[PDB]
Amino acid sequence: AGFIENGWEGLIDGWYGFRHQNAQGEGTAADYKSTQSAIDQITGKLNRLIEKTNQQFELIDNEFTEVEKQIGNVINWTRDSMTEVWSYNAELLVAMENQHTIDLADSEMNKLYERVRRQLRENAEEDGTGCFEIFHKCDDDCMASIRNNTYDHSKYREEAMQN
Amino acid sequence: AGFIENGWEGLIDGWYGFRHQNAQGEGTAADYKSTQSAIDQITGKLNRLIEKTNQQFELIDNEFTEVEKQIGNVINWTRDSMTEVWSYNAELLVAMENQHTIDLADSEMNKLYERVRRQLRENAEEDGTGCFEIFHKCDDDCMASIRNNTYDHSKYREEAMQN
Amino acid sequence: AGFIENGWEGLIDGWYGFRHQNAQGEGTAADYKSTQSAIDQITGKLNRLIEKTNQQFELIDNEFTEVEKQIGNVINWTRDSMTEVWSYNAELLVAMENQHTIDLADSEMNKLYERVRRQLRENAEEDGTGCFEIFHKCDDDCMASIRNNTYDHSKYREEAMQN
Amino acid sequence: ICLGHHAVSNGTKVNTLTERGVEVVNATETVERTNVPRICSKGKRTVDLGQCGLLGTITGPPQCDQFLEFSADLIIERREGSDVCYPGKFVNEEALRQILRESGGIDKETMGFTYSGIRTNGATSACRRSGSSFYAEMKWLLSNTDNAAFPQMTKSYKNTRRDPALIVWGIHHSGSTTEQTKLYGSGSKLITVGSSNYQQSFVPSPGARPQVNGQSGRIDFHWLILNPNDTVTFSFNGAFIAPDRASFLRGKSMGIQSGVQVDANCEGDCYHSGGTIISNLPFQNINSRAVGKCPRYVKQESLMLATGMKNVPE
Ligand SMILES: *[C@@H]1O[C@H](CO)[C@@H](O)[C@H](O)[C@H]1NC(C)=O
Ligand SMILES: *[C@@H]1O[C@H](CO)[C@@H](O)[C@H](O)[C@H]1NC(C)=O
Ligand SMILES: *[C@@H]1O[C@H](CO)[C@@H](O)[C@H](O)[C@H]1NC(C)=O
Ligand SMILES: *[C@@H]1O[C@H](CO)[C@@H](O)[C@H](O)[C@H]1NC(C)=O
Ligand SMILES: *[C@@H]1O[C@H](CO)[C@@H](O)[C@H](O)[C@H]1NC(C)=O
Repeated sequence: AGFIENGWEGLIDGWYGFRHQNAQGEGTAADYKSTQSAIDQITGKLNRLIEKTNQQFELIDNEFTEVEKQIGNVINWTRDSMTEVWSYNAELLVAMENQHTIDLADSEMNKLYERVRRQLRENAEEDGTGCFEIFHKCDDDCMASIRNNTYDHSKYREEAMQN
Repeated sequence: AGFIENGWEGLIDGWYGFRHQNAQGEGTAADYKSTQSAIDQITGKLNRLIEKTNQQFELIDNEFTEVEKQIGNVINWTRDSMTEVWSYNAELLVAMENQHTIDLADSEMNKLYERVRRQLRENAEEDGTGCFEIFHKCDDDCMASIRNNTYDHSKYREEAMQN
Repeated sequence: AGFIENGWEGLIDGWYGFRHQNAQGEGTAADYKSTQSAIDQITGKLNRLIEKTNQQFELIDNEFTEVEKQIGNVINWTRDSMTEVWSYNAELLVAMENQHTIDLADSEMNKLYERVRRQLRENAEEDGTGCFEIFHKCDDDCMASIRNNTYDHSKYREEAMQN
Repeated sequence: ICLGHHAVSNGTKVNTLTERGVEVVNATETVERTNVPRICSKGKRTVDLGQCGLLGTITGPPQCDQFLEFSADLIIERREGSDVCYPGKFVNEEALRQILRESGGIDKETMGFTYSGIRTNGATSACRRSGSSFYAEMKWLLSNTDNAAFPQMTKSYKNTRRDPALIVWGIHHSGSTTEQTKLYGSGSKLITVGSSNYQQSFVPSPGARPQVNGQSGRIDFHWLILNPNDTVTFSFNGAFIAPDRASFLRGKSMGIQSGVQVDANCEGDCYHSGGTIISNLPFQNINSRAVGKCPRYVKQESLMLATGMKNVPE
C-alpha cells in the first residue's frame, strides 16, 4: 500500500480488487481469497481482544462512608497505579495491534501482488504504481483466469517473449 | 510459507532446504545459513524470555491464621489485580512472540527465496509453488553451488536467454 | 539490510543513499523520501513514547518515621509488584520497539529497493549485494532521474532488451 | 548502481526481542539516570519546613512556630524535623500526615473555649523558647494552684464553615501518679470526645517513662475531621490538652520528604529524598518512591531505545 498512488473508492464488496482497462472495456472486480484471509485474521484478533474478564473483583472501598484514611490512601494509590498500568497497557496494545493490522493489510496486499507476479512469468510486468502490463489480448477470459487463480502462462509465452 | 502448498515432511536435520528433481535424479538437501540464523534468533528470544526474576517477594498474607478482614481483603484485591495484569501480559507476550516467530520463519523463508532469485538472474524463475525452473543443464555441481552461495551465473547466461 | 553486505560510512546526511560508480565518475548521493519517511515514523514513535504521565501520585509511605509494620509490608509489597511489572513492561517495550525500528528500517530499505527495481523494468537488474547492473550508457542525468523518482524507462528499452 | 544505507564506526548496543545487545547506528534514552540534587520547583508555592515537621504545624512546638499556619502548593519535610516539643506520639499518624500533605496549607481559627476559675497556661521545661511554656494552639489545663480536684468540663465547638475542619487534642499520661495528682488531682480521669462520626473515648494512664527531651510524661495527640455543620463535644474530667485553635484545610498540594535545599531554577514534576526527577522520559531509575506526575520506576539500570537503523560497519 506504499507504492500505490491511491486506493479505489468503487471497491465495495471486496477489500482487494482488480481493474482491467483492456480492449474489451473497463471492469472493476473484487478478489475473494485475500480479503477473506485478511478479514479472518483481523476478526480473530478482535475475538481474542473482545473478551470480558473472568476474574471477579469485589468492593474494596466505600463511596458513602469513607474508610480509614491510611488504608483509604493505600487503596486509592493501589487503584491509581493499577489504573495507570492498565491505561498504559491498553494504549500500547491498541497502538501495536493497529500497527499489526496495517502491516497485515500491507502483507496481504503485496502477497496478492507477488502471487500475481508468480502467475505471470513474462507475459506481464509491474509499472511501480500497482498495475501490470499484459502483453497478450484475451476477451475477458484471462482476466478472470488471473482472478480465479487458474492461469496458465506456458500457452501465452510465445507471443509475449518478443514484445 | 505463503505460496508453498505444503511443507516437506522428509526434512529432519535443518529447517529450510532444497529439492532437486534434476536429470541426475531426485534428492533432498538442507540449507544451513538461514536455519542457523532463524534458530539463533528464536533461541535468543527464548533466552531473553526464559529468565527467573531478580525481584524477591515476601509473604504478605497468612494461610493458617487469617489476617484482619479489611487489610486481608486489600491484600487479596491487590493480588487479584496483579494476577489479572500478569495473566494479560502473559497472553499478550505469548501471542505477540508467537506471531513474531511465525513472521520470522516466513521472513527467513522469504530472505532465502529472494537470495536464490538474486543468485540466478534469468537462469531460473519462480512458478508460484516455491520452486525455481532451471533453464540450464548441470549435474549437481551448480545446485550445490547455489547452496554454497558460490553460484557463477555469468558463465550460464548465453544458453538461458534464448530459452 | 539483509542482502546488503555492509552499510556505507561516507553517507552522512541521509539514511538511505545511492552509489552509481558509472563511467562519468564516482559519487555517493542520498535519497530524501525514504529517509524522511523513516525519520518521521521513528520520531512519531518517540513522541508517542517520550511522554510524561498526566496522573499525579502522592506519598503513601514515610521515609523518616516508619509506618505500621503490617501496612508498611503491604505498601512495600504493592510497590515492589508495581515496580516489577513496570520493569517488565519497560523492557518488553524497549525490546519490541527496537525490533520494530529495525524492521521498519529494513522495510524502508526494501521499499526503496523495490521501487528502484520497479523504475528499472529490464534496463537494470538486481545483483544480490544491493546493487543494480545497467544495460545502457547514460551520463548522470539518468542517475538523478532515478534519484528524483522521475525515470523514463520507455526510451531505454530498445538497446537494453537484447542485453 | 549500488544501493545501500548509512553506518557509523561506533554505534550503540540495544536490546531486541530476538537478540540482546545488537548494534545500531543511533539510540536514545528511556530510563533517566541523571538526578537533580535540588528541589527546584519554580512556578508553584513551596514551604521548606526544615527543622520543623509537617505535623508540628498543627500543635505548634517552638521549631514549628514559623510554619504554624501556611499556604503552599508543595510541602517539603526533612528528617531533622521534629513534630513534638513535649514527647508523645500521634494516633493515626500517617493518616494525619497524608491529610496535611493534601491540605494546601492550614488555617488556625479559635474555638472560643472559655475556662472558668482554672489555670490554663501550660509550662514545660522541654517546650521552651525563653522560659517554661507549651505549644502554640494547645492549652495544657492544669489545676488551680496545687493538688486539687479538676471539675468536669463539657466544651462544645461547632464547625460553621463550608470546608471540613481538623481538630487535634492531647492526652497527658504523667510520669507518675503523684505528678498527675499534682497537675489535675486525684480520681480516675476519664475523657470522651463526641461527634456525629466520632465517639471514641479514652483514659489517661500515668506511669514511669524514659526521659525523652528531658521529660517523663507523654502527651498523645488524637485527631478528627469535622464535616460542615457538625460539632464536637469534649467532656473531660481532667488531664486534657485542650485545642485552643482548630485547623482548617486550604486547598490541594502534595507533600515530599527530601533532604536537599530548595531553589526555583526548574519546572519540576516529581520529587523525592534525593531531589527532583526532571525529565520527559517514560521511565526512571533514581528512586522508587518519587511522587508526582513523572517517569515510573524500573529495575533495570538502563534501556536504549533504537532510534537509528541496525548498522553494520564497512
Ligand atoms: C479514591 O478514589 C475515588 C475515585 O475512584 C475518590 O472518589 C475518593 O475520594 C478517593 N479517596 C481519597 C481518600 O482521596
Ligand atoms: C485471599 O486469597 C487466598 C488465595 O490466593 C485465599 O485462600 C484467601 O481465602 C483469600 N482471602 C479472602 C479474605 O478471601
Ligand atoms: C519499603 O521500600 C523502601 C524503598 O522503596 C525502603 O526504604 C523501606 O525500608 C521498605 N520498607 C520495609 C518495611 O522494608
Ligand atoms: C542520535 O540520537 C540522539 C538522541 O539522544 C540525538 O540527540 C542525536 O541528535 C542523534 N544523532 C543523529 C546523527 O541522528
Ligand atoms: C448549615 O447551617 C446553616 C445555618 O443554619 C445553613 O444556612 C446551611 O444551609 C447549613 N448547611 C448544611 C449543609 O446543612
